[PDB]
Amino acid sequence: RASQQIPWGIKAIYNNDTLTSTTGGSGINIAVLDTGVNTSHPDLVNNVEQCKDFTGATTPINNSCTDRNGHGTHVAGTALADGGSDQAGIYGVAPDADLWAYKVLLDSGSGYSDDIAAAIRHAADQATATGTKTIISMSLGSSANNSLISSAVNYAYSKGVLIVAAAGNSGYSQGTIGYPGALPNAIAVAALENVQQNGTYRVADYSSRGYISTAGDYVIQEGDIEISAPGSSVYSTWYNGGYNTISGTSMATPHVSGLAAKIWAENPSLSNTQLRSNLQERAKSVDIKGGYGAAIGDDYASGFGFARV
Ligand SMILES: [Ca+2]
Ligand SMILES: [Ca+2]
Ligand SMILES: [Ca+2]
Ligand SMILES: [Ca+2]
Ligand SMILES: [Ca+2]
Repeated sequence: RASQQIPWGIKAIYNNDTLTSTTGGSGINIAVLDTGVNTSHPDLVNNVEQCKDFTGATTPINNSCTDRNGHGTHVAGTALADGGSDQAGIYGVAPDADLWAYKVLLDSGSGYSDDIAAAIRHAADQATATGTKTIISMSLGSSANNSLISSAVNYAYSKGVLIVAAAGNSGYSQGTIGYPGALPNAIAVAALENVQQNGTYRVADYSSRGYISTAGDYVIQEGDIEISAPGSSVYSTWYNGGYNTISGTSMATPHVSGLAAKIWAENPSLSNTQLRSNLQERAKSVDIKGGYGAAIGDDYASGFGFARV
């Protein structure tokens, strides 16, 4: 059923060209706030733990999270597909992690800020209620900084949740990074393509860029890119079964949230801040130098670098 069980981006983040399966993430929840997720996909069904809808007339709506788009299923599979109970499917970064599929985007792929904020807060409340470590993964954003979403991100971060979000796809000009990625309390993820330039992976032209003034210090302020990951031509799970290939910072984001789950499960006593620091240090150690604006060190195209296993 799968054309590649181990897509290029999984090999890249594992730094293993002959990787045959992934591992890790046990006990960590990845809340994928997206268009929903195909709950019966062979390669996701073993990890589905929550399924809630934030787009309806009351909220949350439990036991409802249907993907009619594909985007949410695709993102989920990059983070945590497990190969299926027959080992014949695709593997994501953290195949032992739990999936919380929170539908915050309509089937069109666009969502309302109040719904997104509600889901961010709900994920935090569920982390607190269950006593379990949770990563919010948001393959979405806007050029504008909505205060409902910002305040929700702060609330979640205060509860110990890690927030990972797409940089956006409005690049490559300076200052195109969107929100919630551009928030100080969110990890903004840039997209790499499977091309080398200047001896490293290359940032995709579409990936939104941060700002010159605050890049370079390896400390995240508002507007800074943080971590790069594979985003172009990413094969993953799809909403009506099977698989598909799509591109974007949306695809890069779950590589990072999956990596974060893998690291957190290896090191489960870490706070969210400590986990963030570990991820930042991983990225720093793999400097990205390819693509417009990319430079030696921390830069506004690729942030700190490419965090790998
Ligand atoms: Ca769990
Ligand atoms: Ca609504
Ligand atoms: Ca940020
Ligand atoms: Ca900075
Ligand atoms: Ca760099």
